[PDB]
Amino acid sequence: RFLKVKNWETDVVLTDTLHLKSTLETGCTEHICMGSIVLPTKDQLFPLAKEFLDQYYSSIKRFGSKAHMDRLEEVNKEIESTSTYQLKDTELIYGAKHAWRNASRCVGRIQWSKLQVFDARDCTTAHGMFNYICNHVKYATNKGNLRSAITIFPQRTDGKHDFRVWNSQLIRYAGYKQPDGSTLGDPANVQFTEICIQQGWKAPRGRFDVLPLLLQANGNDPELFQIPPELVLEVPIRHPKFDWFKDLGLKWYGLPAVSNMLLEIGGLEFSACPFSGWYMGTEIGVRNYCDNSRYNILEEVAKKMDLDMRKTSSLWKDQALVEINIAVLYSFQSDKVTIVDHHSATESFIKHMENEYRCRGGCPADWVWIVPPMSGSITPVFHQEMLNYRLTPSFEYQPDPWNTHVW
Amino acid sequence: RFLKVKNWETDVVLTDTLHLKSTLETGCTEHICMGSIVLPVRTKDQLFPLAKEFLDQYYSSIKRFGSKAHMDRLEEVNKEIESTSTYQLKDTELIYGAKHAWRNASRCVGRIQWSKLQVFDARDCTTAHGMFNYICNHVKYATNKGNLRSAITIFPQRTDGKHDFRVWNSQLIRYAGYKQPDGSTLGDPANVQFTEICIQQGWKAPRGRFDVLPLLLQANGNDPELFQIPPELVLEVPIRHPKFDWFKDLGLKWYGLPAVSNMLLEIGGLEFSACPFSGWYMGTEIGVRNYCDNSRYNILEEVAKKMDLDMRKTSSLWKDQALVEINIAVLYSFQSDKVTIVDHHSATESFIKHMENEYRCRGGCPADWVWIVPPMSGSITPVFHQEMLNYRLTPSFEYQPDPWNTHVWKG
Ligand code: HEM
Ligand code: HEM
Ligand SMILES: Cc1cc(N)nc(CCc2cncc(CCc3cc(C)cc(N)n3)c2)c1
Ligand SMILES: Cc1cc(N)nc(CCc2cncc(CCc3cc(C)cc(N)n3)c2)c1
Ligand SMILES: C[C@H](O)[C@H](O)[C@H]1CNc2nc(N)[nH]c(=O)c2N1
Ligand SMILES: C[C@H](O)[C@H](O)[C@H]1CNc2nc(N)[nH]c(=O)c2N1
Ligand SMILES: [Cl-]
Ligand SMILES: [Cl-]
Ligand SMILES: [Cl-]
Ligand SMILES: [Cl-]
Ligand SMILES: [Zn+2]
Ligand SMILES: [Zn+2]
Ligand SMILES: [Zn+2]
Repeated sequence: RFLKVKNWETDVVLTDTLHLKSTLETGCTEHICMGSIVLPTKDQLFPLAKEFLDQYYSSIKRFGSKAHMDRLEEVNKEIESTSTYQLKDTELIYGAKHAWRNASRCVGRIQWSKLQVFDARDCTTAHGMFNYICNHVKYATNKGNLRSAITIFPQRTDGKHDFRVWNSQLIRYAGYKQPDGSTLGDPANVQFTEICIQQGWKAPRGRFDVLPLLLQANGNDPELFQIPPELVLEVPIRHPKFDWFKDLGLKWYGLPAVSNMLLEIGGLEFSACPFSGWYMGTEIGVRNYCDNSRYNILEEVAKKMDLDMRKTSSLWKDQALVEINIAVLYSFQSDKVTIVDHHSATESFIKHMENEYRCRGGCPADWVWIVPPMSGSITPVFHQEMLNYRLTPSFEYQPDPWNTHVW
Repeated sequence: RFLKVKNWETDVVLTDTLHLKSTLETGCTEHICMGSIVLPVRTKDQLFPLAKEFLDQYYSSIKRFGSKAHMDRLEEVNKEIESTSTYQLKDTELIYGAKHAWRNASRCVGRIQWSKLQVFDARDCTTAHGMFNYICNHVKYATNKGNLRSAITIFPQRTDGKHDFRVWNSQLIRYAGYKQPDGSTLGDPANVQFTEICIQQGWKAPRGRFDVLPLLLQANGNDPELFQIPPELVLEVPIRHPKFDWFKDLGLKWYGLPAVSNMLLEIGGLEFSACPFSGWYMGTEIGVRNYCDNSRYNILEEVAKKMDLDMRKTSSLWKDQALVEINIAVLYSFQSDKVTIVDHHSATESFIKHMENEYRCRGGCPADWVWIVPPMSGSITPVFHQEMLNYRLTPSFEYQPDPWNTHVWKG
């Protein structure tokens, strides 16, 4: 009921009490751990609202106050009357900051309280959404000195008037199946690209084509918009010692902006809530560039490097991996675009985790996602026991809208 | 019920039914996942059910379920339990049991090899001197002059818990660690406490960087005794690098035989508290963990210094660069000396093949992703993108506390 986590490198032991406030299910049982699985009415709404408002009023040290009770009654009356309720601006900002605070898969949470929240609950059309998103993109990008932000569109009502950004991220590259059988561009985005084409997008059919936004307002059919090219900060990739590296023709965008998740605050559901921070280098250099099902460049790089690729035990893959990741960081740094390396990011997270244990009684964390996808054990998170559990407010997975939507 | 796992690189989806045979608990609940927590005297009543479950599994495996021999064996074991409170495994059941504990070991990436285990039955052993002899034979057999062979030696099972056989070493072969008065450590910091015990017990420590520890062996609940493994039986590999000539002057070496000696083997409810087992190394165990952990030999700085990497900022990835070179050195040195070793790409590729085979033929393969994914270059191995289900099957290997914490000293 009170739980210990140990760091096996430093022998430091921390006590988690926060997990007692956990709410949703993990997918694990006493018989089986699903720790590595990626995806494991009025009546229910009021308890959800109360749980949230209690934590809000507690955070501003006015728990059990008249303003606390009065707000609880107000929301209760509004739910009884309208079947939903509206968050105060202050509650919206608090909720969004805490959904990030509670994101157990995010290594970057030391930043959680600095989030800029853009209230877009007055948005009514896909054109309005496009405007709000361009403004987010420009604010967050900030000419390369990136600032974390979320833009929050109107909440779900009857679930047939949902706001959705159909893209997985605000900025991502198109993927295309070739007559060859190969894939051009990013294979992760093949399905989305075809939907864009079928909705009328004129595709350049290149390796790095920024996708258009496909925006859905008020449950209407989604519309296409091109983000002003000048708002999309991109970085050409070069290496500080290998001059041939630039000839691979690689680039990536500076702004990681997740746009397919659902923000739940106080039982209310924000189905369009694009949010952004800045990259950890491995996300580009390890995942985006080296996953077999992504740009899959390891072979080409190793070849240019003149490595012995006859045997796995020469560690040619591992050598090329490091060099690709060196180049990502170098390129971002030279262009003054915010980026963090995995050593720095994980050190920061351990510091954050100790803060959270000390001031909050715990910090839900998913080791499988927190440990970087390269050089795991030489980062301080590897030896850190973590407890994974679900707190609200939260960011949740949601199905792709093209399965859900009826045209 | 059917449970699905997906591979996110290939989209291949497997279905697990084996989890239905799971019994022991995980540490997890619907409210908390303890997937990254390292650690999350029986009655007759509890014992016969464990026995029956085991023997039903054994007899099914040999295509003799419900046969006269199956029923006769159940009857024989039942009667043995009622009159003696325990029972003895037949040699065939022991072999099967030990093989299955390995097959069921969810943290083991090397399980493709599970059916090839050499089982040494040491259940006739009575003294620490007897244990020493058995352990030397195991070492010599498993080493096989570098052509390593997997093996387990099984000492008498627990009776009342007052007469346990224990190997006090964590591994049969490991290097001493010495805490200096200035707070630094000589040799391996993982073994400081056990080294101190050995010394207190009368070991004359050479006090160098790579001193093979003596065996500390407890037979039949008696106080443990010290023995030195004959040095000619301890195969070691000097570490050098194929291109960097100065790497040898770091003075590094490692032993070839990884042999876990502190775990408990449970078969059919019986508890084998001394069951040392060995295979061969995956290179990253030495190159990543043993050499580069900050609380182990911690060599990353010295190596990167010698490579003249820019060490003023972590974002040059100097640590990652030195890490790869060290791991290249380990594999190169082992291969050059013809001592069995497996790289993490080969080992993980083999594991995924093993795993898919297990799903097909067995209905599943319990696996602990946290341990299976190698400690460097995680996502460029095929296990990273593989969903896994972790659950506990018996026969099994289990953690047991270090014996100096529990031992009642005779004097
Ligand atoms: C400011 C710098 C940030 C850094 C360096 C960072 C880092 C990361 C990384 C490395 C991941 C896992 C990457 C992957 O596996 O795809 C992740 C996941 C995540 N982060 Fe962050 N993050 C940052 C900001 C944010 C912000 C601003 C939010 C929300 C306001 C957020 C919420 C999340 C969520 C919900 C996940 C899991 C997403 C999923 O399941 O797909 N993070 N973060
Ligand atoms: C034959 C070659 C083998 C290879 C390459 C191999 C590989 C490994 C590795 C890399 C680990 C994780 C250990 C760590 O990182 O400290 C491990 C764990 C383990 N293996 Fe193996 N293994 C092999 C053979 C065996 C054998 C013969 C057995 C028993 C008969 C065994 C049973 C186990 C168990 C029980 C664990 C978990 C240990 C713990 O929790 O401390 N393995 N294996
Ligand atoms: C099936 C599935 C489930 C799930 N929960 N998430 C995903 C998307 C995983 C994913 C892939 N690439 C990128 C991201 C974003 C990671 C990310 C997000 C932010 C805000 C900052 C930052 N530095 N990095 C997330 C897929
Ligand atoms: C606290 C704790 C718990 C636990 N379950 N295991 C340990 C020890 C883990 C451990 C540490 N170093 C080494 C090993 C050996 C793993 C190993 C075993 C075998 C047989 C072959 C092979 N290649 N590798 C295991 C510690
Ligand atoms: C806290 C964390 O679970 C712990 O450090 C684990 C992680 N994965 C591991 N994996 C292996 N193979 N060996 C280990 O010792 C560990 N340590
Ligand atoms: C199957 C496995 O859980 C899956 O590949 C996960 C592993 N860890 C990850 N960790 C991060 N940060 N991002 C990911 O996409 C994944 N994928
Ligand atoms: Cl990845
Ligand atoms: Cl991935
Ligand atoms: Cl390690
Ligand atoms: Cl470790
Ligand atoms: Zn779990
Ligand atoms: Zn990946
Ligand atoms: Zn380690």
